[PDB]
Amino acid sequence: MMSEIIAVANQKGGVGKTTTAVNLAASLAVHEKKILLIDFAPQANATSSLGFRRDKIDYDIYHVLIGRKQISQVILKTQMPFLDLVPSNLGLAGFEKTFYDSQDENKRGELMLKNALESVVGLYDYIIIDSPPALGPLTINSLSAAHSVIIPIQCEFFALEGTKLLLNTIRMLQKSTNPKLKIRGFLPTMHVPQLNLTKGVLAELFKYFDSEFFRDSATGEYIMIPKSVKLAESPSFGKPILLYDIKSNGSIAYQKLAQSILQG
Amino acid sequence: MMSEIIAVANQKGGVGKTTTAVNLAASLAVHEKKILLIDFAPQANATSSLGFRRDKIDYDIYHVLIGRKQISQVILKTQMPFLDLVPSNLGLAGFEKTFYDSQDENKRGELMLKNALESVVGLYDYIIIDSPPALGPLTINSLSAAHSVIIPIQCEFFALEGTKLLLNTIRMLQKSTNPKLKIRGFLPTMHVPQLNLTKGVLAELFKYFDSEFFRDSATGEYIMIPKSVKLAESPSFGKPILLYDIKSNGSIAYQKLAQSILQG
Amino acid sequence: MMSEIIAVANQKGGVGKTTTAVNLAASLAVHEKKILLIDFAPQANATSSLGFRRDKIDYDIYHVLIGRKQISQVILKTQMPFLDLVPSNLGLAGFEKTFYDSQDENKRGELMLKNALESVVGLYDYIIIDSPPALGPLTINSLSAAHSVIIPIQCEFFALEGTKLLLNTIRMLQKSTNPKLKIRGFLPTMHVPQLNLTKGVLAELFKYFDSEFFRDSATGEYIMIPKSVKLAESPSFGKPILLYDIKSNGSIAYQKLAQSILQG
Amino acid sequence: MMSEIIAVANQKGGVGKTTTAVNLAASLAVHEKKILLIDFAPQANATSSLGFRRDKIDYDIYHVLIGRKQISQVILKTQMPFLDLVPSNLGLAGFEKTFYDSQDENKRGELMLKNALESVVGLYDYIIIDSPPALGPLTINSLSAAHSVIIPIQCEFFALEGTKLLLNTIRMLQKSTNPKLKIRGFLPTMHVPQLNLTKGVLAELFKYFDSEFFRDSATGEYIMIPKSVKLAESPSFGKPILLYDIKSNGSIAYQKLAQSILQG
DNA sequence: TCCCTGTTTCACGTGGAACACCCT
DNA sequence: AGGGTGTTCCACGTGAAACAGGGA
Ligand SMILES: Nc1ncnc2c1ncn2[C@@H]1O[C@H](COP(=O)(O)OP(=O)(O)OP(=O)(O)O)[C@@H](O)[C@H]1O
Ligand SMILES: Nc1ncnc2c1ncn2[C@@H]1O[C@H](COP(=O)(O)OP(=O)(O)OP(=O)(O)O)[C@@H](O)[C@H]1O
Ligand SMILES: Nc1ncnc2c1ncn2[C@@H]1O[C@H](COP(=O)(O)OP(=O)(O)OP(=O)(O)O)[C@@H](O)[C@H]1O
Ligand SMILES: Nc1ncnc2c1ncn2[C@@H]1O[C@H](COP(=O)(O)OP(=O)(O)OP(=O)(O)O)[C@@H](O)[C@H]1O
Ligand SMILES: [Mg+2]
Ligand SMILES: [Mg+2]
Ligand SMILES: [Mg+2]
Ligand SMILES: [Mg+2]
Repeated sequence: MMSEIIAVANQKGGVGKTTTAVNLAASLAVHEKKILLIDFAPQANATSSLGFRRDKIDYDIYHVLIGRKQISQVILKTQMPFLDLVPSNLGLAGFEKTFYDSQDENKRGELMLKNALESVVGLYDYIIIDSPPALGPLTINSLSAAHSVIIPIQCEFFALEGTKLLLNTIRMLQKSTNPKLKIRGFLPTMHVPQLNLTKGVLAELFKYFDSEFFRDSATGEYIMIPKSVKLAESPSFGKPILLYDIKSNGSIAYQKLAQSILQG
Repeated sequence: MMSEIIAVANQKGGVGKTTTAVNLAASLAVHEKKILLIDFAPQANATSSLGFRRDKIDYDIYHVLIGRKQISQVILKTQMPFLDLVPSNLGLAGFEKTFYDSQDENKRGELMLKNALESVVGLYDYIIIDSPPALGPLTINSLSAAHSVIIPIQCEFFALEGTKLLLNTIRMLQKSTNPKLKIRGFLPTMHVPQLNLTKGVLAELFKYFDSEFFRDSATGEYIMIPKSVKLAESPSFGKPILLYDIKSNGSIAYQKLAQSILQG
Repeated sequence: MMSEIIAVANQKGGVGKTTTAVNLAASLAVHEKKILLIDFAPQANATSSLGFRRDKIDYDIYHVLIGRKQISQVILKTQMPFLDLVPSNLGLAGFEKTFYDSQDENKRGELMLKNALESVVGLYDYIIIDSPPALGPLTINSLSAAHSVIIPIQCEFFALEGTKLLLNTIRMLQKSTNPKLKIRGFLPTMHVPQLNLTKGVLAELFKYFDSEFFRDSATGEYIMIPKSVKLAESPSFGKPILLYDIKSNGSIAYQKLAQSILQG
Repeated sequence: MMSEIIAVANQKGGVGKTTTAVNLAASLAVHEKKILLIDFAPQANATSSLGFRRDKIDYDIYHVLIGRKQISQVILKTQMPFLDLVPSNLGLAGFEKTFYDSQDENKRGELMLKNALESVVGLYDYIIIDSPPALGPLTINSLSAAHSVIIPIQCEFFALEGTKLLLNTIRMLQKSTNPKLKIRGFLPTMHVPQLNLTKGVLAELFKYFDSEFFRDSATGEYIMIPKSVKLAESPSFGKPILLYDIKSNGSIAYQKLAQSILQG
């Protein structure tokens, strides 16, 4: 049995990668698939959105990579039966020392997350990883551990040069440490369809990348997460948008996204 | 003559650090004060916002920190006569390794920017530093070099946790590397007043922090940068907002911010 | 022992004359003051609102106006010991002929209600008159027999022309038939404050009339009867709203109205 | 051509008779049929809804019945080309004496409006007559003039007793003065489908009257005018709803009403 | 059987942003 | 095209009313 490993990644800050990672893991779990969410960010917002406050987590993801803990020891069960979580902390910031000290000897350490994952790749249908807003060692680990990658795009000017940067980082990993990697899709998020900027940013991206954007395969239309404040309120209750408000615009787009993952 | 050096910092991604750093440095410079803007981010969104392209620039700030260049060589003149820019590149992400090699040697290297800025500080009234989304080495450098620090707040749930721990980084360095360091002010960003998440997030923030919020000395009112899509448009035109739409509310709010900073 | 006779009048249909007349008379009678309620409408909705079937009572007010009955025989004891009712039939539309044969004859016909009320005026603290939607004879009698007049205002467009029109009827009789007659107050009815029609109608009304709007003497605030569907439900059960839902906002507002009338 | 003459009638005040009569006459005129709106009420709200002022109306509907003018003199043209209006004044209140002065001799005068309509029944497809809130001479005249009768029903407790009375008045006239009179339909107005009262009132009415309610001939569903404050704002601009807001719910139901009339 | 308190559900005002004139 | 205007569209807060347990 094999888990599909998905990275949610962008180096631009505040683009919905944590909201995607939490609400994609949720929307997949309600289809009765076995889901593991890795909060791979030092800010650890994905953990906080599931209602586990940072201070009361005993041992975390940082302890796994060093070899201090097994990954199954740190796995927590969430509110949903088919959702499980590997949390994060401020302690994850110290991974960057551990990475670069390992680089100057064996040049591995991009793979520290893959080898951590190895034990649990057969208990899950899906393992979703939430990355920080940078192209450093945390993100690089996640891209190296992943079968595929979901890219949230806030359609605003810096996405343009930013996306081509992220894909270029993706190309050089395919050709080195992770050939098995694929672009799972591009996910327009915080989407406000009528803005001129949103139109104009989409048009430049569709120009190069259109085949790569998520289709609802049923109706052919694009899957885009609308700007909805209930998506934003939802982590204050420690719940994904499913449990919080299931009929809202955002939850709908997150369910539709789950189906397009499941069709292939 | 000593520059006041103001780092614009928040570790949460996408809260308007770059938009604020670009616009304040512009709004300060129309008063005929000499301003240097430092793009301290590998994403290099500040350099993009002033109409440069990072593929086409010769030497960046990474070449200054490694000592290869003196900082007055990499300085570019912008479209404004009082605004100069130390640009940045993806190559600034290479500073990551170098920090933990300088931590390994001197137990310093947080002061690299501080020692780089020493040649140009009698040359400008204000130096504005745009920090990346982390508590990692670059932001610590931006903070350890600075007299004061602006904290842009997008008024949403992750800010409650996130501001708190940024302050503790500030209190750490206020006891350690940079005891002179001041909090310049709290700057509400992307502000939509009528929203119950925005109200409640600002409510929780006001009981702890109210004295640290930027105010308009004429009216006594809070200075808050409104959500205006024009603020997002101007970097596509390679411009600060005052050269784009000077009458727009975002331009008005950044110039109010500028005036309250110039007062001391 | 002299009754204050309050005509509840507006020529506009459906503005809450009957609801106001029925509910004020109940709210005055729980203060243990004796109230006579006069259904001066052929539609006879007031009689229906107290739970008396139109076809099941012997003689009505029409029979007093034509002299066939002394009014004290036509009086009925309601479910409240302090509320009595002069009921009405469809027969009261038969006053219409009889009026235009009275000024023909004696130049009276204005005063028949005034003279019918002569036997019972020393017998009640308050007498409440519920008038039909016209400036014709029945409203005229109702207005000419009254010490004071309540004007219910549905705050909507026709009220502007409608209220101004009624006042000229009022000041005509103040100049002629009944000079002692005073406006008791304006009573906003079916009130929904948030509506811009309601704000605009009330505003145009306030510049001419504000002094004559009913106020709560304790808080200084206006007395307005809200839209509450409990008020509309109450006559189906044959009750005033204090016998239906005494806790509802519409009940509170009529009791405030009652309190304001009792005090002066 | 013989005009179909339609009375909008009910003796309950403020149930939407004028709003029905103006907006039905309007919704018929956009179908390129020739429409004459007789404002037959003393309060004259139909006229005021079309942006005509009482102070500037020269000779009115009162003058036609007294023989002071022929009807084609007093007819005015509205904003719409296919909508003509016969206006009213405060002077129409003096019709009531003329009726019972003709009753004292020859027992006619119920037919005074019909006889006045003789010259214009061939110049119009539709003549919409708006009656006052009573069963006296003005309503009777127009009920005797009309081919059919539309009953607006505000679904609230007094509709029950009021309707039985208005149907019974129709039976008296079907027997005597106007045998050709049909009930054109029942039109629920100010409709709020959620309320317990509204349900409860309709259920007692459907019990006796169901086939008499207006159906959409297309869908089969009932046609009811919804409570919309745009319907209320609309006369303040001197416009029927279809010029004011043609999109709004109120205008839609009034259009569907016009369609059902147009199929006979 | 009388009560209480959450959730749904629906009309209506609010303000941002696009856009179509319209100025001249 | 530059600078008004107002008009149209869309999210989101607001509060009334029904309803569903949950109260023993
Ligand atoms: N469609 C949406 N509508 C409204 N708010 C959203 C939406 N998606 C995400 N958010 C909110 O926007 C903010 C940024 O989203 P999020 O934090 O998931 O982005 P991020 O890329 O994870 O940020 P970081 O760069 O710190 O990792 C959060 O406050 C979140 O609550
Ligand atoms: N009213 C506003 N104020 C600030 N930024 C805005 C506003 N409206 C839109 N934006 C846009 O919001 C986006 C995020 O802002 P910005 O990139 O300045 O945040 P940041 O803190 O620099 O993010 P990063 O962590 O990626 O550096 C940008 O695309 C900017 O163009
Ligand atoms: N404050 C209120 N809120 C809700 N419904 C009300 C209110 N006041 C009255 N009603 C209802 O509104 C309708 C009109 O009220 P009412 O019959 O008292 O007006 P009116 O002035 O007596 O009209 P008319 O005498 O011309 O028929 C009735 O159905 C009544 O049940
Ligand atoms: N949804 C609606 N449908 C009909 N009328 C409405 C609606 N909303 C508000 N109104 C208003 O209802 C009020 C009474 O309606 P209207 O005046 O047409 O009834 P009416 O029977 O003509 O009254 P009158 O008894 O004075 O003749 C008016 O102020 C009208 O503007
Ligand atoms: Mg995140
Ligand atoms: Mg930035
Ligand atoms: Mg009445
Ligand atoms: Mg009317």
